[PDB]
Amino acid sequence: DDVRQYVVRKPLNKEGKKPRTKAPKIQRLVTPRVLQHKRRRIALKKQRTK
RNA sequence: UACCUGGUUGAUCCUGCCAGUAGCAUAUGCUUGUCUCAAAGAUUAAGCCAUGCAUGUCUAAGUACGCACGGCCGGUACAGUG
Repeated sequence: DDVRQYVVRKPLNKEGKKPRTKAPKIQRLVTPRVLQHKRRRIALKKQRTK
Protein backbone atom coordinates (compact mmCIF):
# COMPACT_ATOMS: atom_id res chain seq x y z
CA ASP A 1 0.00 0.00 0.00
CA ASP A 2 1.10 3.56 -0.79
CA VAL A 3 3.11 5.13 2.03
CA ARG A 4 3.69 8.67 0.75
CA GLN A 5 -0.07 9.29 0.82
CA TYR A 6 -0.08 8.59 4.58
CA VAL A 7 2.45 11.21 5.73
CA VAL A 8 1.35 13.98 8.09
CA ARG A 9 1.20 17.32 6.27
CA LYS A 10 1.47 20.43 8.43
CA PRO A 11 -0.68 23.47 7.59
CA LEU A 12 0.68 27.00 7.26
CA ASN A 13 -1.21 30.29 7.60
CA LYS A 14 0.61 33.61 7.99
CA GLU A 15 -0.78 37.13 8.06
CA GLY A 16 -1.15 38.13 4.42
CA LYS A 17 0.67 35.04 3.11
CA LYS A 18 -1.64 32.68 1.25
CA PRO A 19 -2.12 29.33 3.00
CA ARG A 20 -0.18 26.19 2.15
CA THR A 21 0.36 22.66 3.46
CA LYS A 22 3.85 21.18 3.83
CA ALA A 23 4.99 17.59 4.26
CA PRO A 24 8.45 16.21 5.10
CA LYS A 25 10.66 14.29 2.70
CA ILE A 26 10.09 10.64 3.55
CA GLN A 27 13.38 8.96 4.49
CA ARG A 28 14.43 5.31 4.15
CA LEU A 29 11.79 4.90 1.45
CA VAL A 30 12.15 2.52 -1.49
CA THR A 31 12.16 4.49 -4.75
CA PRO A 32 13.24 3.54 -8.29
CA ARG A 33 16.58 5.24 -7.62
CA VAL A 34 17.37 3.11 -4.56
CA LEU A 35 16.70 0.00 -6.66
CA GLN A 36 18.81 1.49 -9.46
CA HIS A 37 21.73 2.00 -7.07
CA LYS A 38 21.41 -1.57 -5.78
CA ARG A 39 21.31 -2.94 -9.34
CA ARG A 40 24.37 -0.91 -10.33
CA ARG A 41 26.28 -2.20 -7.30
CA ILE A 42 25.34 -5.78 -8.19
CA ALA A 43 26.35 -5.24 -11.82
CA LEU A 44 29.68 -3.81 -10.69
CA LYS A 45 30.28 -7.01 -8.73
CA LYS A 46 29.41 -8.90 -11.92
CA GLN A 47 31.96 -7.01 -14.02
CA ARG A 48 34.62 -7.43 -11.32
CA THR A 49 34.16 -11.21 -11.30
CA LYS A 50 34.06 -11.35 -15.12
C1' U B 1 96.18 48.35 -4.51
C1' A B 2 100.64 42.11 -1.42
C1' C B 3 101.10 50.12 1.44
C1' C B 4 102.05 52.18 6.12
C1' U B 5 102.73 57.10 9.45
C1' G B 6 103.48 60.16 14.52
C1' G B 7 105.47 59.19 19.76
C1' U B 8 111.06 56.81 24.21
C1' U B 9 117.02 59.99 22.57
C1' G B 10 121.24 65.72 23.08
C1' A B 11 121.39 62.94 18.55
C1' U B 12 121.42 57.45 16.27
C1' C B 13 119.88 52.26 15.07
C1' C B 14 116.31 48.52 17.41
C1' U B 15 112.65 45.91 20.20
C1' G B 16 108.06 47.27 21.38
C1' C B 17 103.62 48.97 22.21
C1' C B 18 100.31 53.43 22.22
C1' A B 19 98.08 56.58 18.61
C1' G B 20 96.89 57.38 13.67
C1' U B 21 94.40 54.74 8.93
C1' A B 22 90.21 52.02 5.78
C1' G B 23 85.83 48.82 6.00
C1' C B 24 81.85 46.69 8.68
C1' A B 25 77.79 46.57 12.62
C1' U B 26 74.60 48.91 16.63
C1' A B 27 73.67 53.54 19.03
C1' U B 28 73.86 58.73 18.80
C1' G B 29 74.70 64.07 17.15
C1' C B 30 74.21 67.80 13.30
C1' U B 31 72.04 68.37 8.50
C1' U B 32 68.66 66.91 4.64
C1' G B 33 65.91 68.81 -2.02
C1' U B 34 64.36 64.62 -6.05
C1' C B 35 63.86 59.15 -7.11
C1' U B 36 64.26 53.32 -6.74
C1' C B 37 64.98 49.25 -3.38
C1' A B 38 64.79 48.22 1.53
C1' A B 39 66.15 46.45 7.55
C1' A B 40 63.31 47.46 11.66
C1' G B 41 61.41 45.58 20.36
C1' A B 42 67.17 40.17 18.46
C1' U B 43 70.90 42.20 22.29
C1' U B 44 68.50 44.40 28.43
C1' A B 45 63.00 41.62 30.23
C1' A B 46 61.43 33.37 26.90
C1' G B 47 59.45 40.52 31.33
C1' C B 48 53.94 41.88 32.16
C1' C B 49 49.56 42.73 29.02
C1' A B 50 43.86 46.66 28.47
C1' U B 51 41.33 46.28 23.59
C1' G B 52 40.32 44.64 18.44
C1' C B 53 41.52 41.03 14.96
C1' A B 54 44.54 36.48 13.63
C1' U B 55 40.45 29.24 11.71
C1' G B 56 37.11 28.18 9.46
C1' U B 57 34.32 25.32 6.02
C1' C B 58 28.40 23.12 1.38
C1' U B 59 28.42 20.90 -3.53
C1' A B 60 24.11 18.55 -8.71
C1' A B 61 25.68 14.67 -5.18
C1' G B 62 25.14 13.25 4.07
C1' U B 63 20.61 15.24 7.16
C1' A B 64 15.47 20.78 5.40
C1' C B 65 7.84 19.66 7.94
C1' G B 66 12.31 27.07 10.51
C1' C B 67 6.34 30.00 5.39
C1' A B 68 12.66 32.85 6.78
C1' C B 69 11.42 33.72 1.73
C1' G B 70 9.00 31.55 -2.11
C1' G B 71 5.54 27.91 -7.28
C1' C B 72 1.86 26.28 -11.15
C1' C B 73 -3.26 22.45 -9.08
C1' G B 74 -3.35 24.28 -1.73
C1' G B 75 -7.23 16.16 -2.67
C1' U B 76 -0.05 14.22 -6.15
C1' A B 77 6.09 12.62 0.37
C1' C B 78 10.25 15.90 -1.02
C1' A B 79 9.46 22.48 -6.73
C1' G B 80 13.51 25.84 -5.59
C1' U B 81 16.88 29.87 -2.36
C1' G B 82 17.69 28.50 2.36
